[PDB]
Amino acid sequence: SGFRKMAFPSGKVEGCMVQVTCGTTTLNGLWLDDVVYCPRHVICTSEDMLNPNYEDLLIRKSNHNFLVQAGNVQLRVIGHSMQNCVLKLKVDTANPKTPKYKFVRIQPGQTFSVLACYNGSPSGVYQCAMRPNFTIKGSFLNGSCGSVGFNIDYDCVSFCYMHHMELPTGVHAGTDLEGNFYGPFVDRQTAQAAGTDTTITVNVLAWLYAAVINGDRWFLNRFTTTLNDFNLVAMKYNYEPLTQDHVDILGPLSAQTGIAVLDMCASLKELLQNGMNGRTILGSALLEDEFTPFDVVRQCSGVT
Amino acid sequence: SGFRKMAFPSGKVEGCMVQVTCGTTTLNGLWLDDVVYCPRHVICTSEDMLNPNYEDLLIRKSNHNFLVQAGNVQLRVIGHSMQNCVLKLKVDTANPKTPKYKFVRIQPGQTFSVLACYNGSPSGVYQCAMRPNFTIKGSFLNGSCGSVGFNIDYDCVSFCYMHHMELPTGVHAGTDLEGNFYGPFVDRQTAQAAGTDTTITVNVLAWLYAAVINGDRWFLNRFTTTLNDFNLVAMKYNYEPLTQDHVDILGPLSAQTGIAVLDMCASLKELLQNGMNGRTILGSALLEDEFTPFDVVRQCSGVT
Ligand SMILES: *[C@@H](CC(=O)OCC)[C@H](C[C@@H]1CCNC1=O)NC(=O)[C@H](Cc1ccccc1)NC(=O)[C@@H](Cc1ccc(F)cc1)NC(=O)CCOCC#C
Ligand SMILES: *[C@@H](CC(=O)OCC)[C@H](C[C@@H]1CCNC1=O)NC(=O)[C@H](Cc1ccccc1)NC(=O)[C@@H](Cc1ccc(F)cc1)NC(=O)CCOCC#C
Repeated sequence: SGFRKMAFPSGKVEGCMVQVTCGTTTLNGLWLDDVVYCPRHVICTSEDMLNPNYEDLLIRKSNHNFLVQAGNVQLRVIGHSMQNCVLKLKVDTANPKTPKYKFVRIQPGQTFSVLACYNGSPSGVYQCAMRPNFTIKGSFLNGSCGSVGFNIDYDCVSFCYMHHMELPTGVHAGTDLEGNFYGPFVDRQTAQAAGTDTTITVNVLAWLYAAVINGDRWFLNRFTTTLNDFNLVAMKYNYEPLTQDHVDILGPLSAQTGIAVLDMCASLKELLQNGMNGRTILGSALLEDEFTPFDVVRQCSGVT
Repeated sequence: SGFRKMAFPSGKVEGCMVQVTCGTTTLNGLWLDDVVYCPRHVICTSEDMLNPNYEDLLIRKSNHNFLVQAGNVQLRVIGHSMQNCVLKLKVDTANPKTPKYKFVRIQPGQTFSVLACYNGSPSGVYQCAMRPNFTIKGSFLNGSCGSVGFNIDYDCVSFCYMHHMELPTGVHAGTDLEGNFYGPFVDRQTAQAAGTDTTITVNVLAWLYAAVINGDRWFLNRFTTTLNDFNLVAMKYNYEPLTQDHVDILGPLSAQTGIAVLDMCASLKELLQNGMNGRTILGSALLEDEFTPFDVVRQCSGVT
């Protein structure tokens, strides 16, 4: 038993990380077969930051303006292109460590692992959710751009996030690996704001199932409610509305515990309305919303 | 900015995980050069559990009673010995992915990453602390024995933990890679109990500095204290006493924030006595004690 903030093993991704330098500017890139993907603002300076003319910047740059290093050894760039907000550097060497992969766009409320990297070298791996406002509550410093988020489905790495920027509220924003931002953000230094964040209800329910599987059951009573009555309560605490699709995906956890989803909803309604009464659940004194139902199934059943 | 429960990149360790089977019992081993390390209770059965006679069980077995698999390739066993509570199986081929490594014995309060594995295949990575009572609060299911904990000192993997068992209180116990248990535990299925657990004070203080670096300051007060007076408060709330060495280890975070350690001690003292009164710190409503001072520096400075 036990329940931890658990990331995917990062080995497959670690072998794909490189550093990409253009002039004075260095960040991280992802080396898959003979292509390196990185944020296109590697070709910018601060003179360009408000209205960068990316096509002009790139056409002034040539294959030799790009320095790509894997570990500490240089790869030769032999071609460059731009796809939305991502640069695609064709290199002379295919990466022999390339895993089976897919580029995916995740949905808000879903989770991924983040390999945080600096100068092409991995620093650490943590678990993040895509917030309903299309930001992530990451841990990133200067130099971390180009770090990627991913899930592992079977033996395929599904890359879903590339890091670009930090908003002044301390939250982070970036693109999928096709270069399109999550949310209403652009890679220019205009003042940008995320909408008001909400709590991811289905994940809270998932984590309360994780608590029952692990023996923390004090909040469980033989209570139940309806979907509509739960949602009237949820919006009062800025929880996202629970749909019957959310109910269905909690099926596996309900199946293993014998607690019907709307019974756990009744428990959650009682926690929002009465508080936690100084108690903890799974070591936390707050309701946690960054474990999906799949996350719970995976580590409460040992998927490998 | 930001702050996450961050684990080390696990790639170097993933390349060391194998499956070890003895009879119908299967768990994980660690393959380094031409030796595989795994818990010795792989050679047991149900009747043995109360008081396994391991020397008898081991001497009676032949190398052919041990099935070691690295992915889908057998490693032939050519020797089988015991060091304390770990079995060492000599195999015919050295691991081509053997990293630079050391076996280290860590102290209570230190953190490490855990690569949870099943049937020799990595499932996930998370961060743990060695509790003052020499247990850990991990996430382990049946089949996870032989999973290892580790730190990375630049390029050297410092293996510090191998997983053996779960106590009935929900916590976990194991050995170092020389086979010696942490704490007073033994690998017999007998009523065993950890001493009273305590909070790791120096770690909470480190996490308060991480909060300040991320702009949470509401809990700061103007008072300073002495180490002697603070330690009287720590004893009252079953916090570990703070040593001058702990103070000095916090020095890099004091250097970054300009807040003296004994001023931050006075802030913690008020938090212990009166709690947080509805407020949060780094998105938590509890004092977190599983980030060491170095963990914080590594995230609030970007060490790779
Ligand atoms: C990655 C850049 C890099 O590695 O290459 C340069 C050597 C960094 C990642 C951040 C640094 C701090 N925390 C991070 O996550 N990205 C930036 O520095 C970007 C560059 C940029 C991207 C898109 C559009 C314009 C510029 N800048 C920022 O993140 C800045 C500026 C900004 C604010 C709001 C917004 F919508 C776009 C850009 N962010 C801040 O300065 C907020 C303060 O917190 C960060 C710090 C310290
Ligand atoms: C790893 C063994 C394995 O992989 O075997 C392959 C067939 C497991 C890891 C645990 C499974 C449950 N939670 C875990 O962390 N280890 C065990 O199953 C050990 C085997 C054992 C090791 C040393 C000495 C005796 C037996 N048994 C347990 O962990 C049991 C029994 C026990 C309790 C207290 C104590 F001090 C020693 C051994 N623990 C429990 O039954 C309580 C937890 O129940 C959760 C379940 C299932």
